[PDB]
This record gives sequence, structure tokens and C-alpha cells, in this order.
Amino acid sequence: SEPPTLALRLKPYKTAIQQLRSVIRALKENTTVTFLPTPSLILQTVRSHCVSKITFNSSCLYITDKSFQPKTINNSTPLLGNFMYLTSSKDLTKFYVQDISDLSAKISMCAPDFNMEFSSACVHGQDIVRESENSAVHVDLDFGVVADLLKWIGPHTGTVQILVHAGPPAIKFILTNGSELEFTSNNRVSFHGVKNMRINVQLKNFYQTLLNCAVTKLPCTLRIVTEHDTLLYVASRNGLFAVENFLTEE
Amino acid sequence: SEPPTLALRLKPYKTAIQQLRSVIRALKENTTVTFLPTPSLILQTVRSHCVSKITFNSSCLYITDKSFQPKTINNSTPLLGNFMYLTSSKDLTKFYVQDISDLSAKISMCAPDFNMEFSSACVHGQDIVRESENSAVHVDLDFGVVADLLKWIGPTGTVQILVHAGPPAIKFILTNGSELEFTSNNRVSFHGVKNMRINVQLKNFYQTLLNCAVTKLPCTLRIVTEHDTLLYVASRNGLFAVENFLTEEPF
Repeated sequence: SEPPTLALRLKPYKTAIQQLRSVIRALKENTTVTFLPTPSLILQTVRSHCVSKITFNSSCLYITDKSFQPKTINNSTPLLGNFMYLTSSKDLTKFYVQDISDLSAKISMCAPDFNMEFSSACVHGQDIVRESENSAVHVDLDFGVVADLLKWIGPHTGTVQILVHAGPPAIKFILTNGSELEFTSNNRVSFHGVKNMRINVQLKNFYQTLLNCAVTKLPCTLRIVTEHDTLLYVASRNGLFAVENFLTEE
Repeated sequence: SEPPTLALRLKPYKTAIQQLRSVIRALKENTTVTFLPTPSLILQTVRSHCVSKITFNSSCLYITDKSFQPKTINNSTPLLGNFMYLTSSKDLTKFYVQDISDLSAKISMCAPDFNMEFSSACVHGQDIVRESENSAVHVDLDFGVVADLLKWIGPTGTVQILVHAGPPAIKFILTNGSELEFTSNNRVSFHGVKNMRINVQLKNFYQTLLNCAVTKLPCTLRIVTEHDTLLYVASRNGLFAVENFLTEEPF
């Protein structure tokens, strides 16, 4: 009778997008929203050498029928504009996606004397970057430390080089001007395996990577993967979502 | 279209809301949208002693079935926000309203790979202010005269509109003193006049002229003395009509 349905649980979902107000507003037209039957909801923004991804905890999602097929639509929607931003309305009383067609997702949203329904074309030909769980250098950073890096890059623009040292453990951040901000192994930075590795990434993709993780106001886990090409991984999460970023060398 | 359907003709409608972009964006949460089977679409904003109304020409509408019941909703929509502003999308490809429930209006909108429909509750405690075709004073003003009045009120206050009978003259006095008055010439037409005085808030009067100025055509000023001394200021074009209704202030 009814089609496969993926509903959002609004008490956790509405607290997550309020925490994400800053990021939800600065998405651009390169941003996809993917619905999976895990259940999972994934926001992805792909760019030149950077990929950021926000994954809502299954805590926020409820799925009717696991034969729901994966849907990926654009966030920039032909009449409503910013789809995610429009789910941050505080009037929202019901929010679910149905799998009617193989070509489109049907989204339903309610408010007190209002109900809307729309259908966006599915994008077939988009992938979602995954954390390779192999990592050569793995470094946890205090949220206080992340605020320090933010306040130190807050006038951008340039390039940043991230060096990580073995004995003793330390992570250092050198800028194209010269300025260096280093942290040593204390109680604000944990080192899960830091032999000697270095990456070079665009400074504003690193700065924006930090703004995304800072929305959780918790620790971030920074890593350096040496697989295909030296990839910088920067992630933070809370009990409602997880922010992941993937930057490659310049 | 089994249920009665009121469709918009997008070529004329899209050009009408583009002329109206200044008005569409400054509507507030007191603003009503009315769909009639005339066919007609009406934006009404009621305020203290001013009522402004924008009526889209029937030329902009196409109606299926005249048993479409009159629907009035709020322009301030619970998740989309400004309803009229969202019809101003240049991505819009299809826009019609259907009468399914007595309790709500069902609006459908399409764009290239997109199609939505929503239903907002209809409000029933509101009427549409009408032009009483009685008028004691009826004075048409060339758009030049209206542009002149605008470029003189831009800098609270109670403008008073005094009109003389023999011969015709209309005068606009401010609380400071300055007066801009005009005699029967080529840019002011005088049909019906009477020795009359009205006082209206200057802020509602200036905005009334800003709304009519959007047509860049003549404006029709009137003063109705049927129930209560009302100032009426209107300008139409081939796509819509801007009407304003001002009353005097109480002691």
C-alpha cells in the first residue's frame, strides 16, 4: 500500500539543524542531499581538492521499509532554493521522503495549517567520499585547540603546510607567510600514531574545514592518509551528526 | 483538472510581478492573497487607517470552472515564507490553484525538473475593500504630477488634501507649511469637485504614491463621503491595479 518512507525524527533532527545553522546557510549549488535506507541522511559538497560531508546520526532517522532506494537530489531546488535551510524552520512538524519513482524523490513537510509536497529529480552519478580507515598519521585535537587555529587563520589568502613529528609527538602548522603554530603532545592533543608525515593544502579549504567541525564544539580528529595521494582528513561529530572533510595536496 | 482550477497565464503574470518586485518584497505578515473565479487574484494589506490592494488583471488568469469557491489565504506561509515572492521565481513554469476542500486552497507550482503542491488554510474573517463608485471629489493626476508629489514628500506628519470647487483646484498642505497646489490644466483632470478637506497620515500617503507610481501612468485620487471621509488613490495598467484606501485619524 504505502511506499517506502524515510521519516525524520524531529526532536533530534530539529536540534541538529539549529546547530548546523551556520553551515546550512553557506552551502552552494554543488551540494547534494542523499537519503539511504540505513537509515542515513548525507549532505555532500564536492569541490576542487576538498570534499565536506555531514551525516546525520541514525538517531535522527526512522525508516519504514528497507527496500527504499537511495536517492540523491540537489540541495539548490528549482523554486524553493536551499532545501536544507528550509528544513530549519521552527514550524516544522513533519518531514519524510518517499520512494515512488526510480527517477525522483517525493519530500513531504508539514507545519500547523500547512502541508507541502515536492518532487526533485534524482541525480544518478554522484558518489559520497568515505573515510578510508587506514590512516598513517592520526591526531586528536582539543576543541580549545580548534578555536586557536581558527583565530590564527581568521584574517585570510595562501597555503598551509601541516607537519607531524614522531619523537616526541608534535603537530605543526606553517603558513605561506612564515607564521607557525605548533602543538606538542600534552593533554590538549592526542597522538594515535605519528611517524613523520607532511601535507600541503589550500589555506581557505583548511579554514573552512575548521569552521565545519567547530559547529560541534567538541574535539576534532585530524588525520593524514598515505594511500592514493596524500589526503588530509578532518572530522568532528556529536550525538546527532558527524562532519567529515577530505583535502588533497596542492 | 477534475476539481475547479484557477490557472495563471505565466507570460502576463511573470511580467506583472516583475513590475511589482518592490511591492512583493515589502509585504508584511498582514497580507492576504485572494483567488476568485472571476477570474481574479488580489493582494490586500490592512493596516491602521490605510488599506492597500493589488488586483491582477483578468488578463493574467485562466479559469476552468466557475464553481471554484473564493479562497483567501495568508501571504506569510508557514515554511515557504513570502508566497508572492516565491511566485516571482523566473524558474516558474506552471502555477494553478485548485478547490478541493472548503478548508484550504491547493497551490501547485512547477519548474524545469521540479513540481510541488501545498495546501494552506483559508482565512474567512476578512473582506475585500471595494471602490465605492460614489465619490464627492474625483481628480485624475498625470504621472508627472505624482512624480512631482513624490519628489517633495521624501523628507511623522499629517498631509491635508484640500480641494476647491469653483474653479477646480487640489491642494496638499503639510504640517510644516509647504503647499503644492494645481489648477485645471492638462496634467490634472477635474470631473467632480466639492469644497472639502481631509487629513491623512503622511507616511501612509507617501507609500500610497509609491505603490501607484509603479505603473508610471495616471493616478485617480478621490474622496468618498458616504460613510466616513475616505481618501482613495489608485493607478491601473493592463496587468494589475493598485488601490489604496485611507481614513482620517481619530481624536
